[PDB]
Amino acid sequence: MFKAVLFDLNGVITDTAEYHFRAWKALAEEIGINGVDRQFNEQLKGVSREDSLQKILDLADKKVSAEEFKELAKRKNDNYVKMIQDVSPADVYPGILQLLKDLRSNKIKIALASASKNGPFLLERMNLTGYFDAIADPAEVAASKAAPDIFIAAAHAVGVAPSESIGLEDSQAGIQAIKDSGALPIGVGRPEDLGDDIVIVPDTSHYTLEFLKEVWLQKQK
Amino acid sequence: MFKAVLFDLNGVITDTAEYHFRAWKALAEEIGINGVDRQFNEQLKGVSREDSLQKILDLADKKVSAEEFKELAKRKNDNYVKMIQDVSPADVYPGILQLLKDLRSNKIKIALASASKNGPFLLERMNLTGYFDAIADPAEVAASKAAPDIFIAAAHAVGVAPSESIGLEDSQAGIQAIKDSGALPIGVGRPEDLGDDIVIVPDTSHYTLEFLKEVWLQKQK
Ligand SMILES: O=P(O)(O)OC[C@H]1O[C@@H](OP(=O)(O)O)[C@H](O)[C@@H](O)[C@@H]1O
Ligand SMILES: O=P(O)(O)OC[C@H]1O[C@@H](OP(=O)(O)O)[C@H](O)[C@@H](O)[C@@H]1O
Ligand SMILES: [Mg+2]
Ligand SMILES: [Mg+2]
Ligand SMILES: [Mg+2]
Ligand SMILES: [Mg+2]
Ligand SMILES: [Mg+2]
Ligand SMILES: [Mg+2]
Ligand code: NA
Repeated sequence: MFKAVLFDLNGVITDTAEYHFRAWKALAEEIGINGVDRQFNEQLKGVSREDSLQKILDLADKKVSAEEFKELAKRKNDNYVKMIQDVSPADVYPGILQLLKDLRSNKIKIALASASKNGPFLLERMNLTGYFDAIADPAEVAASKAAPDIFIAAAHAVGVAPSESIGLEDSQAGIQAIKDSGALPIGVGRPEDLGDDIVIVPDTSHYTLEFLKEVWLQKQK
Repeated sequence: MFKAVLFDLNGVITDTAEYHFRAWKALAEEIGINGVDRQFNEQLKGVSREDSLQKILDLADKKVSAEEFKELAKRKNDNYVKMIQDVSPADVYPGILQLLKDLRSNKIKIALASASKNGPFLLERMNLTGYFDAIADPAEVAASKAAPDIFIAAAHAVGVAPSESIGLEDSQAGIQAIKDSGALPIGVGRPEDLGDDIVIVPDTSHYTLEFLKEVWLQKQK
């Protein structure tokens, strides 16, 4: 059986996309960039902080010094962190708490494989820390948006190979990253967005242990 | 007693999966899409031609016009049709010819409920057409994945309700389709693929009239 589930954070466990967006938008407007709208923001979902800033600078044909780049990312992060102070257990997505309980009861490892360096604080705000066996640290691994390294690290952090794991993602690039890791992806979202080459569910209420096991068994030949 | 048996084609009466696979892989290579391997191909079984092409495009997040999509499906089908020109009566799966004889002699209706538009040609190549009371036409009803409509149409084409029928399938989604139609499914293959809540035989040599009768009786209580 799969020995671990590797969880995305934003779009799976909860979603703080609106606050990421608002913080990026506010930063962009401050530095004279006006194109950071919700459509553009779709290109930032799932993407590292630094690659997100780079996409925003690129949009505006803007270039800044290394020092200024760090300052800008920090400014956005400080605003984001202010905005997520009131995240609570009520923000856990539908079905997720029960899934975590069931995985734990079945001694299946639970690892966070989020791009977000704010993951630990968010899990604490949601009272989920006790379920997580490990959190892969995005500062420690390759962080391009389709890079498999965060998923590989999450599996390894709980003593298992990606080949022995399921990964849950909302991002197209994250699904590709899971494939490249060797883990089995199960996406959450619409076919129009994620495609049909992997198993997807419409929303997290469909992520049950029974469903994960059914998919796993079918996919292991 | 049941009044009809609704037969899948590929994986039940014969299997042309290898030729479907080779034709899709050739098409994918022409358009520069990687990932159409034998493992991926498992998810194309019981899927319509168009839904199969969509999955392949989705491997690469490729988008095409409606005309381009039609052209690609046509090119794959042309290649597939060439590759099945040598199908013969020796390709009929084990036990199937005797089952057809026994059903006919017991005045049980026989209908094809395949997703494949190439079904009639294949039955002719195998010298089986005369055993079939009807062929449900997957160009005229929904027939991909878990669509019950192809099974409903097959039953109706021989004057019976699905509730009066057994359906035979090798695909998990096709088993679901049979269940949703109201017919009694009997799968062939792995429980790991098809489920633990229907009768499954390991291979088609187990599909005998006596066995179908025993299952029908057992499932009526
Ligand atoms: O390090 P941080 O600035 O907190 O977040 C990094 C990224 O985390 C991602 O989380 P996920 O991969 O969806 O869980 C978000 O989707 C993305 O919008 C964000 O830029
Ligand atoms: O219309 P065509 O391109 O000839 O075939 C459509 C589909 O027929 C299905 O037949 P079945 O449902 O297993 O008998 C095959 O399993 C599937 O792989 C194929 O794509
Ligand atoms: Mg996400
Ligand atoms: Mg992610
Ligand atoms: Mg609140
Ligand atoms: Mg089949
Ligand atoms: Mg079928
Ligand atoms: Mg031959
Ligand atoms: Na923990």
